[PDB]
Amino acid sequence: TMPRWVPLLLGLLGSTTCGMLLYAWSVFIKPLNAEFGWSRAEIAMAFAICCLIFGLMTFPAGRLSDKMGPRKVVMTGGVLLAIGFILSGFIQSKYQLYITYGVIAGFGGGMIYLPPIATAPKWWPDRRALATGFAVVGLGLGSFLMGPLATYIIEKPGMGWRYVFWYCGVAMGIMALIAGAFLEPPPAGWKPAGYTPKVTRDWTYEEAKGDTKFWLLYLAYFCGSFAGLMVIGHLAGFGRDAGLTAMAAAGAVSSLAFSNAATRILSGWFVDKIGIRVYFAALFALQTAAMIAIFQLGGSVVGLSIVAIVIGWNYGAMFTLFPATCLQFYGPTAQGSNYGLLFTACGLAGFAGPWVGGWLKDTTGTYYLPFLCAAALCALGTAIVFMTKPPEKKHALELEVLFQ
Ligand SMILES: O=C(O)CCc1ccccc1
Repeated sequence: TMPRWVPLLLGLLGSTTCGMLLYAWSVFIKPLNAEFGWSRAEIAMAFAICCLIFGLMTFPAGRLSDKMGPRKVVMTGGVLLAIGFILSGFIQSKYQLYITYGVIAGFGGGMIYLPPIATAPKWWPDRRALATGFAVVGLGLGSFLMGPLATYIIEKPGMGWRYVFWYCGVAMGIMALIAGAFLEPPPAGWKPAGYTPKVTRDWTYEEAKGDTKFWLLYLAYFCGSFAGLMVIGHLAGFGRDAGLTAMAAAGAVSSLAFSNAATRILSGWFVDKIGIRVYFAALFALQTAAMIAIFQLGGSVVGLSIVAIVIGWNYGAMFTLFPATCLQFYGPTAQGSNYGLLFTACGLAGFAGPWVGGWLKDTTGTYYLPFLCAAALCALGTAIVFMTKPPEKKHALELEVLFQ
């Protein structure tokens, strides 16, 4: 039937839509402060709510993808996201923005984000991590797509920021319905392959949800996610506090987008080739080192760029390597439910991390506390990821007894 790279194209489209959604809020920071008396933090609340609901709704999305297939889930998410974003176009208050952009659009976003992550590796048992990376690279591409687009619409005279919400919400709804229309696992029996009585079987959602290793992974995910979201918003400020012009600090930090995107594909390919655990742990460790190293490298465009690139490499790699690791531990059959639950860690980190980093800075007036805490969290994650080896594969005695 369909060539098994179509799934990858689909995940690229859906994750790109999700990246556009999660990038928009910064676009609207200045227009909304011009129209209303709304603070940056008041709008950042809209973004944080979006992350909370998005990360939470992956879990119902994965359960529903597993139960009734990924197509229905992704297309419903396209509907919800289109509704919430477009209604943000028609807002007049803060709570309307929180509801439209934060809750509705984020709901649709999680339902778009997850099912492809669970479906693509099923078409690619020889390259599971690369398939997953194609399901997530769109979150690194969404900024590059929306930035110029949202600027173009806001600055045009007959238009405005509400026009960004309206037109971009139609565009994203279309891309997500197109993505979710063509998404389905391979057929129940024959597996697309040129190549390939004890009988094992994949884990069930209830079996994995009860494993201690699932929750060690959950803890590690929360730790790495939280560290990144706690400091990334501070990189450029660290630069300016070190003496750089705002322009120069901003240029340096912008390399984070390129590495954040590239790592998602490249790391998947690497671990497909050499295995997950050791490279994964090294990324967390290097992330620990970077949180420390900024106090020595962060005062020059070259150094700050190195830190931004590294931080982006390790941060972005988490969103391929955690689903790949979960796939290795429990298998693809219940990957929708298993990884949907696991991503709720990111939902919570997205809600709290940026706020907590800001509070630590403003409490102390310096960057030592947030970056030191991020380093500790990345050190814990290093420990967990390095020490956690796959659980035992499951015997399937119900299938096993079928042999005379
Ligand atoms: O980069 C990603 O793959 C998603 C990042 C994220 C974090 C928290 C909530 C939603 C999405």
